[PDB]
Amino acid sequence: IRLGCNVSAPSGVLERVKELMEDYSRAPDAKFQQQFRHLLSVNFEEFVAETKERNADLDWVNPKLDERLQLELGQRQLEENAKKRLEARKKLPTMKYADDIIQAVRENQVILIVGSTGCGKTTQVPQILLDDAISRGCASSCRIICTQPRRISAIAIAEWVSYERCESLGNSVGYQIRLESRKARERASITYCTTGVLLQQLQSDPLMHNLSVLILDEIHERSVETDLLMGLLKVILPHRPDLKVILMSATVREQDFCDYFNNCPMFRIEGVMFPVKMLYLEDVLSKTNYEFQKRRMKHEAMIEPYLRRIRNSYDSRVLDKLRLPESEGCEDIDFIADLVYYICENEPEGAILVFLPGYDKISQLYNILDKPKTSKGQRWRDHMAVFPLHSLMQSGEQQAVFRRPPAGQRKVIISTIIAETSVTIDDVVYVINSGRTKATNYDIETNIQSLDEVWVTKANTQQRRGRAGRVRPGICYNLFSRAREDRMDDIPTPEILRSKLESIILSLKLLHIDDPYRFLQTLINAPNPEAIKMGVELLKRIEALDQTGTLTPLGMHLAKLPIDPQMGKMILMSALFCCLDPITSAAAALSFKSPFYSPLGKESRVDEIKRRMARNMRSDHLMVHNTIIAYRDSRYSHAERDFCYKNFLSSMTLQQLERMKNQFSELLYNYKFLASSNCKDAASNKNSEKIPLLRAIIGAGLYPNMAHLRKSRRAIHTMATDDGRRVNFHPSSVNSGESGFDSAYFVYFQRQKSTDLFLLDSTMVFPMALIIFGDGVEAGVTQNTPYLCVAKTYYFKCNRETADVVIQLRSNLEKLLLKKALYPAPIEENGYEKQLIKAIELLLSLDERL
DNA sequence: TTTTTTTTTT
Repeated sequence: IRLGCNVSAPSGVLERVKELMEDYSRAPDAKFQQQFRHLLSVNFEEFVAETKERNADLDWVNPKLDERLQLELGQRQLEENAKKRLEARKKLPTMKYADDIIQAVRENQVILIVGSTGCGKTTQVPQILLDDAISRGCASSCRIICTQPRRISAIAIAEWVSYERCESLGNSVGYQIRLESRKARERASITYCTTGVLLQQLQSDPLMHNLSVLILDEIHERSVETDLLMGLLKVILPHRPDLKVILMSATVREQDFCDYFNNCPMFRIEGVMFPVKMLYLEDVLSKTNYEFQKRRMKHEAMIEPYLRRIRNSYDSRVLDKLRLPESEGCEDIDFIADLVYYICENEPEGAILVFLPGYDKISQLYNILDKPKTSKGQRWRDHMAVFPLHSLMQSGEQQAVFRRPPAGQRKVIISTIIAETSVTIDDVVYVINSGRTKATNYDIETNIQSLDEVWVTKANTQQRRGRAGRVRPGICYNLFSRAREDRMDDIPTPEILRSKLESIILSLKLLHIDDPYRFLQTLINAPNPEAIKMGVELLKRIEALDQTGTLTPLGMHLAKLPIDPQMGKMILMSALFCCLDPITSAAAALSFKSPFYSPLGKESRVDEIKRRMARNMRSDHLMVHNTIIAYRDSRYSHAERDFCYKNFLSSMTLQQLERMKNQFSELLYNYKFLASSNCKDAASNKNSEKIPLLRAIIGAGLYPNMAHLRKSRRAIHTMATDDGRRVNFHPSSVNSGESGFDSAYFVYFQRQKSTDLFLLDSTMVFPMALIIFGDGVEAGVTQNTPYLCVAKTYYFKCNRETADVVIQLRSNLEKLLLKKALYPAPIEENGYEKQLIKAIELLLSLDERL
């Protein structure tokens, strides 16, 4: 027990908080209290019972619009422009099986279509059953949902199949993604949507009565959502015989899904392309004849049994060179430089997509490609058009990366794994695949997750292979030996095994599945129950579950919000404490991403501007809200895309960040926590310029994540989390390297690792804020000097009667919080509950340092 | 002194 700074408050100010809390304690309608107790009362069978008669709308169909529409395409499938595709999309592999697949679903509730890309499973399999449904006179019975892993896919596929039916978007074809939609007609419709839309909709339709048939696409990539989804239909389908499911997969361990539903009918469907042929690096340096210069027992246990088998098909110095390991992978960047320098002379016109693990090495091969020191490269410098591709760089949102190059120019793209699925570039005939990328890896023991460079898996090299295909024959240069391919895993660790489960075990209670261990162990891969429990314990600590593990009324509010519970709780507190707009900003950035790019060479000069937008508040999260305020003031000032370029920000990210804030705003007003659904509305923001208060609500979200700084000196810091480990601020964070902070304590959303240990994001907090909103407060005395602690961890001194008033104020803040969850209502500014709020504002305001 | 990547109703 070593003690810190002094939080005591003047006695004149405590006499005033004491009068407001005696005021609050003389206080003497709820549908929500009912719907909560209604849900704890009910078991799973009446749960299934009651929800049946609620969503009946697909029990009803409309004979005449059935009749009208089946004559309406039935007549004009012979007047001509449509049926140029009725002929032209039997081009694509899937429509050989149109009737084969129709019959299959008629006799099967769940089927599996395996196909590789270009077959058109998702383009058409939906329209085969709608045009079938319409043709038999079933039109209004039929409403089909087709789920996709990413947003842009859902839009593009919808907008493209829309246009194939000579309909504008919004008639028989639609898409719905979060906070953006073109909804199709309610019946005889095709709706594409992200996997997460349909899980949120499960809360109001747990047994999926509002769709006739569901199609789950790209399950082979094992997103959490699709794994969850087929997990919940083993519960859902028993009670819905007439619901039809169509699984859709690439051929990537296709038969896991076939085995997970009984042994399911499976449709294998043709690929479309020419080849893109594999060369491994024993083929690459057969042709490049490069050499290098500026663990080993296994490399050598791996390589030589296999060079003893390829002995005659290559020269002795090429098989000699599988034995330096830095041959394979990214270990030499001048090697890959000389391969792109190499493909430019030989091989016909075409694009080079180069896959490297991460952003550091996309820079170094960028620098080598545009600033070659070798006279062989200085030739090519200006006859290559070089694009960095990364989540954090601008080139992914412009149209240039997808373009054809200037005549006489050859386009080279140096990309992370983003180019495998997320981003698609159609003119690539050449892919160079390092085989190395980066992956989150966590150690449940240490509470460290680190970001480590890893080998890819077979499943990925085969899809980067495909990327070199779609326009004419490509070739795929993989920089590892074939001996290395046989040792990689089939597919990457499915994400549910590496995910925080806080949000899912909680949301699962709305579907009335209250044993996580029972249910989550029924998925294709069962999460480790120590993750399941480490999730249960975090929701018991923010008190979304009581200590029996049962949903509390605050938990039921947070399960409904589309954000992690920690941050859902932070949104709710910001409604009660009247800073709605700042805090939703923080919340929105943490569950999504920061608006800031970091283009190459501007690392130096994207960190000035993050600092100028922090306004010396040394809060990563309010720095984003400052940026957001700046972004609409550019939309009123109409300084528009000027503004977004000066400051290196994503037009598209801010569009979404601002749309989520109104989503949070709109649900809290629906939930009767706010009087206005406008998140900038005055009544919701009257504390929004009080910075000490905003860090208290920020700490109220990220608690218990805390760090302390003992160092003065840019500067170097000596810092520790509550975990005991020594930490520093990530360099991308704004609190990296400064000095003279007004508080020695910080809260953080995520701590992750390369070279040290880092906090990716932080806000300086004052000790008093943590006392009020945290836990682990006891009063006592250390030597003989009086103390008040937080988390039983950071012990600060305290006066005794500041102690009792905060302790009694935490007791009143807790019971107010519990009633506010049970009986949602906005706090009116003149009521009794508001004088408990004023009491906290006044205590927190003492930390404005003037 | 650093940056794998998705994504959430009415």
